[PDB]
Amino acid sequence: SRTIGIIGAPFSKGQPRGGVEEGPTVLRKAGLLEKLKEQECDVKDYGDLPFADIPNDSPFQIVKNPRSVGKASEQLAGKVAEVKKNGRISLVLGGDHSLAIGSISGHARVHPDLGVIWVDAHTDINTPLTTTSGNLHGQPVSFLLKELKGKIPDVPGFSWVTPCISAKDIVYIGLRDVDPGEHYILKTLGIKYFSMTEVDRLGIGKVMEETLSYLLGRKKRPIHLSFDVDGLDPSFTPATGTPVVGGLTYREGLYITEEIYKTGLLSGLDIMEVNPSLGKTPEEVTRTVNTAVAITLACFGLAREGNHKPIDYL
Amino acid sequence: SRTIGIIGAPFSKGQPRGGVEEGPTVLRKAGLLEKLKEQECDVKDYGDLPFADIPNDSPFQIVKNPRSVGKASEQLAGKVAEVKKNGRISLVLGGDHSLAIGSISGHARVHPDLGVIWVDAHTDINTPLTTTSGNLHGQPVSFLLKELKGKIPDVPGFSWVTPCISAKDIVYIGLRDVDPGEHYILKTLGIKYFSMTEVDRLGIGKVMEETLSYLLGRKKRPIHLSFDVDGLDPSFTPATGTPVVGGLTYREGLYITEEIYKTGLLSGLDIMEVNPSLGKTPEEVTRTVNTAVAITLACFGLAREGNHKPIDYL
Amino acid sequence: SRTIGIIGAPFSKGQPRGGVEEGPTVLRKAGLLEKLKEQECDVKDYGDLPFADIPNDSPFQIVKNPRSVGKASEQLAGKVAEVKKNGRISLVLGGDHSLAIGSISGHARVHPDLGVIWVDAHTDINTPLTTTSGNLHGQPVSFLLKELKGKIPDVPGFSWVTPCISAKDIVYIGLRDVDPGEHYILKTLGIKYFSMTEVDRLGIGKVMEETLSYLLGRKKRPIHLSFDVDGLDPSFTPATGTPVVGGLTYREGLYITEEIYKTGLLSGLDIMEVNPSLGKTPEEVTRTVNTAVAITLACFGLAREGNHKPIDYL
Ligand SMILES: [Mn+2]
Ligand SMILES: [Mn+2]
Ligand SMILES: [Mn+2]
Ligand SMILES: [Mn+2]
Ligand SMILES: [Mn+2]
Ligand SMILES: [Mn+2]
Repeated sequence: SRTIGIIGAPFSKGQPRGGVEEGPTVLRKAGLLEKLKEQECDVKDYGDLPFADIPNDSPFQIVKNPRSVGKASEQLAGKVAEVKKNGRISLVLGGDHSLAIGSISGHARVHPDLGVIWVDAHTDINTPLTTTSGNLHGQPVSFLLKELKGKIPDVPGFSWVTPCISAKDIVYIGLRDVDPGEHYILKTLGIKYFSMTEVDRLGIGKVMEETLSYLLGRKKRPIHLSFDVDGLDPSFTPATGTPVVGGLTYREGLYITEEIYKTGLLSGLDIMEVNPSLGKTPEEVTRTVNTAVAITLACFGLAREGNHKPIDYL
Repeated sequence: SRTIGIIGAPFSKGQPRGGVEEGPTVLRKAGLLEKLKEQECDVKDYGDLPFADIPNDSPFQIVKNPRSVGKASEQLAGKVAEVKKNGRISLVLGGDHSLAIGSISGHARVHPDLGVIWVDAHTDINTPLTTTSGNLHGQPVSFLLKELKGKIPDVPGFSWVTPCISAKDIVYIGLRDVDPGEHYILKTLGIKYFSMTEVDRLGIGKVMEETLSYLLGRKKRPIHLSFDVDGLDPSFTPATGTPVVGGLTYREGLYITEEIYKTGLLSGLDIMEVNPSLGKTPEEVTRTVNTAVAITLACFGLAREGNHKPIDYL
Repeated sequence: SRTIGIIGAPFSKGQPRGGVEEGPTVLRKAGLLEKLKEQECDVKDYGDLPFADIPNDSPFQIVKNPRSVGKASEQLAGKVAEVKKNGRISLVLGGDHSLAIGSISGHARVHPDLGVIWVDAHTDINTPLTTTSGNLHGQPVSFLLKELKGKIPDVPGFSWVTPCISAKDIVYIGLRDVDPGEHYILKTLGIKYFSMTEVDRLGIGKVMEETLSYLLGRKKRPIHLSFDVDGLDPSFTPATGTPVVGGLTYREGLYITEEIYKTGLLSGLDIMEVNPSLGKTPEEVTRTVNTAVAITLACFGLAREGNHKPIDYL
């Protein structure tokens, strides 16, 4: 059985829109804990991380709210490390994706040999020098990669960071809106990726086959799945800040994670960018959150073909 | 050419919702007969089966309306057997899926070597002892399978039944909402299935290849396709009682059946669970019924690439 | 780098609906030129072709507005030939698909060894004798094929035409609504096609592999892609005259063209049948045109995985 450690991370300062903070809340009000308990899941809730307020957080060059973002990630990282030392799969119900910096870091401190599957429409690998917006939810991967060391300036609030994963230990799935500099980084750092073009070409099945062998071919190491709800199509997860048309299917999102589950190697998981305040209607909020819950439950066992306990049902 | 024998089965007592009874009506008002005639189809309509009224039909344990359901199925079975003896492909335009018990049975009486392709979101293999609802439209397959003999209690109104197909002669396509006991039965009776996870993995093409060789590998036996409109996604067939997200595509539904047609071995066909009364809007009823008609016409020849008679069009 | 030559073709007399004329306008107001310039694209706009008015254009047998259609195509053909002699990829932003007759012809005059990929829900290969409607936007391919010579009557306004491509040099992708006579022609002239049934079966990836080797196997010849917006599903391009359910995906449409781009052999391109006047709502017009623009930009380099200039972004 796989034990979970819910880490509620109500943070939004990684981008403009604020309703992303109430994500852990809407996901819990959906029933995530209870639903996980109906399965063979042992759940321990480490509550919501009460991220402080830093009023004096002016921009660094063009980088926005660095101290708040860097501090929320430093806070998240210790909890993730805590739950992992507790022998539990950390489930970070977050707001924006900047929290990944602290999630992968915290996870790597206890499991330095971790592998990352990054599901998203964007690569989020911009540096403080290549970013055009400044929103740090589009910059996490650059703070985490060892090879991109020496190319990221000293962002106030991130001094604590130490690049933990190398470009060879991460796979992207779902790309379709990647900036010029980010693309340069991908081809230059030789990052394996499966944008929507490769999903179309090879199919969701082949893509997973290749991503799992790519990361577990040499050995069987822990897997960190950082899932951004906008990796899925905006017809399934509309309530998100940066939606891009032509996304992963509801089916593909479930296939992605059922396969991840099946490796039995999941150790870290992030479900981010669900902003109920961005729903056009009340049902759009519902369609977004429900899809978010469904993918979470599949990361922990829920299979479409069916599930049954080890007993004689007849 | 393939001759058809329309058997209108207006029945709903296999579940709570009643608008499923007016299914044969909405499908006929759509033009099914006329549309089939535009093809190389010979159609003979055996009318709608006037299912009696059984007022004294209290529950059996938790099993609901057994005598009505068992009687409608006993009635349907003879007609199906009748049309088959008439050398015609029985087309059961039904209401709920409990009618399958009588459809496969009636068909098997004349063709005991039949194979079944069950398109659905559910396996409908609950027994009177494993069911939680009691609705018999979620129990048909258990009354039909020989191996599940000795595990189904004597349900008033079903004494006439004799398990006709063995767990080895049926394939499910489209699963994604299967109960714990049903799943136990699947793995225990070794039933071949293709839930949405396998469709995602292998593709709709591979799935059909495997289902047709699985059933026709040894010999070329008659094929009974029991099609539940909710096997398709709720974006194509919304007007149905038990819709589950992440279903088969409009395209996949047409691919399924064009391939079935192409075997030239179709002998039995059911198009069930279309409930026009469950439409949120008038167009949802239209989208459901039209999709239902489209899949029917493909079971009898209509191909997307085109169709032409044996003559010189130029 | 690939240079473009925009040929605005505001014509509608190939079918009943007139709002297709304002297609070049809505596509330009969307930003097609500007967007192409953000890429490594050299764009030269040859303006909109001012198609004359022919009031005395009564039907030929059942063929409608032949002189206007034949004259608009004769006009378009010279411009296409002009831009091609200018060493530029002709981009015909049209109205209805009858304009293809002049587009492929004009293109073939300068590049007789051209190959055609025809993306559509229909084959548009009806002759003046096999057509039931008379709308010439459903007849273009028959005027262009050499083998169908002797089977098309002398349509006033088309005398200038000379069949330029043979049945062996064209591939259809996306078919699902083909008439009996057209189908006869396909099987008789041995035209390679990939209707929606083959896309479902083999996948969009395999389909392109086979279409590109089918046309470029012997040599590397110029490619003419005639793209009809209704080849895509009506959920992506609703504002079109003849929409048919179960079309190509947004993703598949982008995959089709990214692959075409990647051959580096695109020379001719048509983006037709966008009729903003057929939108049910203002956003349907937007969804249609935006999808139209997206596919255009992919024909000229825009890749979902990302794009970057030959420089050191770090
Ligand atoms: Mn992200
Ligand atoms: Mn994203
Ligand atoms: Mn059913
Ligand atoms: Mn069902
Ligand atoms: Mn066309
Ligand atoms: Mn068309």
